[PDB]
Amino acid sequence: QTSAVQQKLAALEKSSGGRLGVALIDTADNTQVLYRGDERFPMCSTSKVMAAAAVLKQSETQKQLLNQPVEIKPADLVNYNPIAEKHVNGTMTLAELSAAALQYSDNTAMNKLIAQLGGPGGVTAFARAIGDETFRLDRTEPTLNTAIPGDPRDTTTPRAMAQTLRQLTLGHALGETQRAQLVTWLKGNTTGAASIRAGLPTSWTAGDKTGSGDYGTTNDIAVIWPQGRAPLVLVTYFTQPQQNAESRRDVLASAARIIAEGL
Ligand SMILES: O=C(Nc1cccc(-c2nnn[nH]2)c1)c1ccc2n[nH]cc2c1
Repeated sequence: QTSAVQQKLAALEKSSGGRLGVALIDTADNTQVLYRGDERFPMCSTSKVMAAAAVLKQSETQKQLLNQPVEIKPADLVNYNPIAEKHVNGTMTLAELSAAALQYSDNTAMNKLIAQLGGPGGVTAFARAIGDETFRLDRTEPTLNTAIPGDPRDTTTPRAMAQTLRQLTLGHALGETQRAQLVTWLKGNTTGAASIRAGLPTSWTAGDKTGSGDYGTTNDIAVIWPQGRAPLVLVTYFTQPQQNAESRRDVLASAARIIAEGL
C-alpha cells in the first residue's frame, strides 16, 4: 500500500531530482512510516552517533574512560576540525571528542572515536551488539563521505537507523547515565536548524545529528519531543545523481514537515 504521506514524500522526491529515504517511529503507538525505508544510503556524519554511543557503552565498565586523554597531533587534522585544531600538540578527553564529533561535526574527533573502538569495524561490531544488522562503517574520515551511488561502504537503511536511534536515545541499548549523556549531546547540536528541525512546529524540541558528503548527500537523524505527545524518531537521508551536487537541507525540512502533518 501507498499512504497519503508516502505519496507526498514521492512528490517531494520527484521535484528534488534526487533519492529520498525516510523512517519515522512514533513512540505514541510504535508505528512506523517508511519511504525507501529498506534502501541503502551513505550515512556520512550521521555515523558519528554510532561511534559516540559505542564509546559510551565502553564507559559503562570504565568510570574514567570519558576523562581519558587522547593526543591530537598535527598529522591527525583532516578536512573539518573546528574543535580539534585548537588542541593540536595537546590532548582532548574522550568526552570532549564525543561532544566535538556530535555537536560540531568535527572529523578529527570522529577519527579518535573510531580509533578508540579499534577501527571502523569496531563501530559496526557495536551496531551488531545492539541489534542493528544493517549499519556498516568501513572507512575513517574524510573518505567515509564519498557517497558514491551503489557503493555499500559506510551505509545503512532509514529503517535500521531509526530503530537504532530509538534504542540508543529512548530505549535501553545504553545504561541510563549514558543514554542521558547522548541525549544531552544531541540536544546541544549546533548544525541542525536548517534540516529536520526546520520542518517541525517551533514549539517542539529535538536533538539531531546531520551529515553531508559528495553526490549532494544531505542527511539528518533526530529524536523529537512534540508538544503534547510521546517522542518520535525520524531519519531523513537524501542523495543526488551528480558528484558535485549542492546540499539540499530544505528537502529534509520538507520531508519532516510532511511527516509532522501526517501524525
Ligand atoms: O568530510 C566531508 N564532509 C563533512 C565534513 C564535516 C562535517 C560534515 C557535515 N556534518 N553535518 N553535515 N555535514 C561533512 C567530506 C565531503 C565530501 C567528500 N568527498 N570525499 C571525501 C569527502 C569528505
